Amino acid sequence: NPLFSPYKMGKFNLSHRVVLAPMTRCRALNNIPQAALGEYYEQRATAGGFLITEGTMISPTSAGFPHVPGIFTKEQVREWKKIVDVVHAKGAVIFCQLWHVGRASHEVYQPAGAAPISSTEKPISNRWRILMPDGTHGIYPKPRAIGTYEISQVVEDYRRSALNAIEAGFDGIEIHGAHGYLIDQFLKDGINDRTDEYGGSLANRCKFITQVVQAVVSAIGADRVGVRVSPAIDHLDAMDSNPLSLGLAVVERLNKIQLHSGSKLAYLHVTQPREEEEARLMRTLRNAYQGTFICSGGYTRELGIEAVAQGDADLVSYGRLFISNPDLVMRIKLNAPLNKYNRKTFYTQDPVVGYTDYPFLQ
Ligand SMILES: Cc1cc2nc3c(=O)[nH]c(=O)nc-3n(C[C@H](O)[C@H](O)[C@H](O)COP(=O)(O)O)c2cc1C
Repeated sequence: NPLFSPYKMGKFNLSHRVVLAPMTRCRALNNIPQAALGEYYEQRATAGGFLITEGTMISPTSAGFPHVPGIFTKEQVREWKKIVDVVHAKGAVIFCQLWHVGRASHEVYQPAGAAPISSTEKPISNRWRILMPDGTHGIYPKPRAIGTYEISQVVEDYRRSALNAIEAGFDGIEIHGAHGYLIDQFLKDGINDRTDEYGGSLANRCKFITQVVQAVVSAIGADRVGVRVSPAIDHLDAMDSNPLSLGLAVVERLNKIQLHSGSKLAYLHVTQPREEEEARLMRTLRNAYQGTFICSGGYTRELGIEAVAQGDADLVSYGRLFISNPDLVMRIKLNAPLNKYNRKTFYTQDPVVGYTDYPFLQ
């Protein structure tokens, strides 16, 4: 089984290729990590296994979901440390995903009911709806288009949160630059309509992600930074006219950051729009990137084995199957049946129901 051949992810010696994909679960009440997160991540921790946390707030303006954790406060750092400890107690490697939603928010999630921030003043269309704190679905508002100074301050929020994650004991961080959120709102020419140095050309559209990644690299070292992108996923009206060139332009700047800093990133992480043409886009981005590649999106045990065996990826991250199967790594090793996941409790607040009560194998 190629999923269980060991892999050297830079400085981290992983024992298998099964990764916990980052998943927002909304149990971090009041943006503070709760003990429930500790039990949840510990249930899925394995010796030499790689975990990525739910999207974590870098700022008071970075949320678009309820009860999502942050790492911009000393209290959040203090509470994240107890979770990192129980995870490292089982020998797992864990990264904190740094998440800013951009325009994918609502006044209910913003301090003083302010408008969310974005590259543009264009809102998400009402084809998409935002989960409200009360379980209803609300309307995405008009965002505020920020100047270049405010762009540099957001880069600083990424930089400070990366240092906070290291203080909490995380082995590294993942930059969430996918799924139509803040960074992707700069990348995709379907969203980025700016006429300054952050809009227009493909080079200008990649400036924001380059500056974010360079800032966390120089802060904690390239070998502790992962980067997640999704060029071909139109989530939240996040289309690009040339998804492959967009992905290749992004990949090239990661390669240059590695050459500049003289060190390789932890990995590049790409979700795919889960047909053969979409598989070719992943392999094209894989072949272009000088380092570790993590593939994600609709993967199974068989597709994951097939990805690693054919060189399509070095690591495979699983989302929904990891919700319902805490011992997904053990089940996949034994080729044991997988349990179904409850969609209704993906984003609920209960610290147990649909979060930690999925049973292990008999
Ligand atoms: C409930 C849920 C929450 C998710 N939260 C995040 C997130 O916070 N950040 C992120 O980059 N991806 C997030 N994802 C996407 C996953 O990281 C991953 O791309 C996806 O689950 C892979 O598809 P799979 O379920 O077939 O494994 C989430 C997915 C689900 C189902």
